[PDB]
Amino acid sequence: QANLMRLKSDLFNRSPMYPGPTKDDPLTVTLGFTLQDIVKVDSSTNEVDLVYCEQQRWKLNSLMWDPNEYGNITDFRTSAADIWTPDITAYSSTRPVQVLSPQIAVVTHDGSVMFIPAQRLSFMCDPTGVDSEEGVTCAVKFGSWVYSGFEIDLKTDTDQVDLSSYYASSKYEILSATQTRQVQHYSCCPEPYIDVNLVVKFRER
Amino acid sequence: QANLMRLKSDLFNRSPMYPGPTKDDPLTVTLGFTLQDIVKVDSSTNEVDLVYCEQQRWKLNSLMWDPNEYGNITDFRTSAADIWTPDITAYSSTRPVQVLSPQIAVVTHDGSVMFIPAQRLSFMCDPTGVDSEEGVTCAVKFGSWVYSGFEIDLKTDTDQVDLSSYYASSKYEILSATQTRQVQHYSCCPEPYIDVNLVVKFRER
Amino acid sequence: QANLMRLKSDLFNRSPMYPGPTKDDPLTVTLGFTLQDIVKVDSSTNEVDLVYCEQQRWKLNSLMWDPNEYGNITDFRTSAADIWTPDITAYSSTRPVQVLSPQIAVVTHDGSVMFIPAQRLSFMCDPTGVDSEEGVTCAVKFGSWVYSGFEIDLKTDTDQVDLSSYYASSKYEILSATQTRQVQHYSCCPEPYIDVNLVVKFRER
Amino acid sequence: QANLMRLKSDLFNRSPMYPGPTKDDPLTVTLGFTLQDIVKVDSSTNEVDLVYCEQQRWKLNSLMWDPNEYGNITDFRTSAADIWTPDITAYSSTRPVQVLSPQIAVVTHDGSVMFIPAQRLSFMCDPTGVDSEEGVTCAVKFGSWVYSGFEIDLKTDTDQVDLSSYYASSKYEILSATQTRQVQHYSCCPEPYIDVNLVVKFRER
Amino acid sequence: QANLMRLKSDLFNRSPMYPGPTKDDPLTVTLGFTLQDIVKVDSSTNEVDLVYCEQQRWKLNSLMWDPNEYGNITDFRTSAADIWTPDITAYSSTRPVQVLSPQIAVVTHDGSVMFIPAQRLSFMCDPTGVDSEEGVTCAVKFGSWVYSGFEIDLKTDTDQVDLSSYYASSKYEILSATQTRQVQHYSCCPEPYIDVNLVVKFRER
Repeated sequence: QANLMRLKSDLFNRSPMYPGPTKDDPLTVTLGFTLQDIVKVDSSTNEVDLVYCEQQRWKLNSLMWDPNEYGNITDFRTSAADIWTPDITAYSSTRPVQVLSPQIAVVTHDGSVMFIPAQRLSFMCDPTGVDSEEGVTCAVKFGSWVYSGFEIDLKTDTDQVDLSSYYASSKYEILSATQTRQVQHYSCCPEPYIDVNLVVKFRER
Repeated sequence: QANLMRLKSDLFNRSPMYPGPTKDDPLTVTLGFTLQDIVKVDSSTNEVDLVYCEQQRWKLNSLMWDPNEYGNITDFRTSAADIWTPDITAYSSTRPVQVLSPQIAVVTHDGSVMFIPAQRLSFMCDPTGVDSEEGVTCAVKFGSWVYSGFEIDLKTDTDQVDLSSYYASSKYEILSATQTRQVQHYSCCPEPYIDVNLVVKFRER
Repeated sequence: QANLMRLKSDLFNRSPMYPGPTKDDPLTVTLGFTLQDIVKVDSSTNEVDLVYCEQQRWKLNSLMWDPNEYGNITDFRTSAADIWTPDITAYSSTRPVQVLSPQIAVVTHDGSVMFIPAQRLSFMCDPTGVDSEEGVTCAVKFGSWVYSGFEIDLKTDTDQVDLSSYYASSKYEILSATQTRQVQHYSCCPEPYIDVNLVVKFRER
Repeated sequence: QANLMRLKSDLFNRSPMYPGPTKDDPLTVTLGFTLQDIVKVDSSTNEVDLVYCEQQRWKLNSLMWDPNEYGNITDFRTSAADIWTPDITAYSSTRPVQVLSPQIAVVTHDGSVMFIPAQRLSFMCDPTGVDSEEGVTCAVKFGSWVYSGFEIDLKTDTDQVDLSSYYASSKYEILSATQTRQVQHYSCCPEPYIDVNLVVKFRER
Repeated sequence: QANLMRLKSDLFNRSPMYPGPTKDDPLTVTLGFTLQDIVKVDSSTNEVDLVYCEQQRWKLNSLMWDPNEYGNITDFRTSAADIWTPDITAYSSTRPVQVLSPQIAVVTHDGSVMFIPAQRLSFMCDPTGVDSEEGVTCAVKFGSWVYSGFEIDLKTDTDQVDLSSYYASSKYEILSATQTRQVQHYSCCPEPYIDVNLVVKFRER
């Protein structure tokens, strides 16, 4: 404890908080979705509810440290409020996302942070045909709300959504699940914008 | 970072916060609506639910800075809580507006601020006839809650609501969408009041 | 700004906050309701939902100032949290009142404060007969929760609820609307208690 | 004001806050329920909703003062957050209790505190037979969550729930209402546990 | 009071807060569930709602003290926010858990902490067959969200869920209830992970 205590102090009570990435000192955030359950489908409003864990990873130089200087410590857990976090946000949400897990992250000595909040999201999806065999396909983009590609770059470890822990007895069965980096430009603005497209095709059982 | 850190400090930890506009030092706020989806229509209470991003823009002298004095920085992102924000509010709301995006804004060196919160709003709208061909028209005014035209002036960049990102498979189809600056006077009080009238005409599909 | 900044400082960062009225130094609060919409009527629980703006006004000596000493400033806007506010409360509420507008008030140099929160309230009302022609009448009292008439006096500017901005296409039509000061003494304790009775008679359309 | 200002200061900004009762320095809390309305009855989950004011009273030595030393002041109102409050809690609740009134209490010079929050509570009650003439009887216990009888003693002023302000036109009619101090003593642990049993028998109209 | 005041001070205002367990200084948390009621079953989404108290217990060296040095005090109550608490979390939750009791814990002189929050949880459960005689079985794992077995060890006092205070007239009858420590390993990581499996088999009445 005494060691971790000093480390946490030296990391957080030292200089002002990290002000977030900038065009000059850009930052790369790695997304990974784990889909747990498609809970509800509302064919009268075309809202659909997912429960997924969203895995976020970035690295700050300002969070590095030598384990030899701090009792052979390689990593600690700490509150997501003790540190800067990427404003990764869903675009087609129709209700404020509900948080299902603790707001705690894992800072590692190389300066990498892993943060995996579990969430229940309601997004725009027309579930027409979900009762058929070929099913229905719906999608939702995730990305930063205020940062462009110049400041925050998004990257996936993989195309395949982690379905390993998908509710075995869900009302709905997953036919495919996809996380795909996309790069848009708007006319107005010369700067790149990055999202990850979450695309699940599903049906009743 | 070190540079942006100093800048943010010098801007925010220096003098007391901006006390808001006054008759003497007025301020101009620029509204733009982007309608994403008409989610729900409740014909038993005449509530209707929109999901839109609301683009706000104003310029404070107290937020200006020379990029040469701060490492060629032209703009940063920061929390909407670090700065003053206009009390732009919906008049015919029937439920507390739900916030869908992060509370983060973009301050630029000329002292301009861009802030674009995504919202789900429930307002008064009699949807009678939404199931016809000529559809139904409904409207809601947005403006300041406590500031008159003497203190806060509203302005639109355009008449046309941005429908470019309107949910392709919404239950409802947009026939027209309109943002219009309006100026209400009274005999009772010398002061102008300013609102932007959001007027969407829509139907089922 | 620089002026208003000083004023706000001298008013708020000077002495401790106003501790609220007392029998010795009483205070008079002026209520005015503006009924916007009767949104919902639940005949199975006898809950009814109103959306109104509630206009509150009081005067504190501790908020007076000479405009000549502060750059000809006559009034500013500021957060309802920067100042003391009357605990004016609904008695027959059945659900926590939802706030629809910003918590911002208007302090004027004579020491008067105007604060107009928009609210959605659910109160006890048996709507039996709302579908008839003579309609149904329901009521709800507003008053202080902890202060008696010795400490806080209530007063109305008028008997007539401001219906000027009542939703033209509401499901329900207002037949009459009434705000009335009432004084009820208790069998134990000599102090008067004061409420304003809100009494609307309404029907379907 | 100036007097009440000093008093409040000397009471609250002087020593650290009251740490709560202990076996050595026990405290006695007096409960009183006033039932306003039985709003809703859900026969599919056996949840029932009450709206009641819950009157709490205790006396702290640390809150005493001589009115002569503070401008003849006998009592003030202040925020429930400025002081310690008993963790009186409902045992069979099925949803987080909703608060309907301000969090303001009344401290009196003898050191007594009166606090009367209005609440909407959902508790476990099988309403089977509520549609009959003999009606149905349901109950819910209130007590401290973490303090035993050794630390907090509960007491009633009376057996009879205050029905004086029960909604005249509620969907449900009160046949009897009861607040009863009960003492569960366990052999396992030599300390008493105290609750007040709220027992209302009611029917449709 | 004066004594408990000093103790609380010396414990909390002395050194920085406990930084949480680490591989080097591990910590053991003891889970116990007390099932009060199965409130609701939604066969259209396979959500099921439980109301249970969750008993948590751990021991910190940093919380030890000698009663002789602090007025023979053996234990006090204090806010869960004054101290570190384990991030024990439900895995198959589908909605943010609602808290039903106060956030207050009991610290004892040996450094042990007891904390028993009451909760309403919604988890994934296919209730198909709940209307039969043999009933239906459903389960939900509880464990740390960010800590592995290297840092936080979970332990049960028993296999048997405390059904002693289960709602006598619930819509659903408990056939069996089970809390079982489980140890998983993963591919990604060398470390072990610990959960407690809550397994209740139930039916209608």
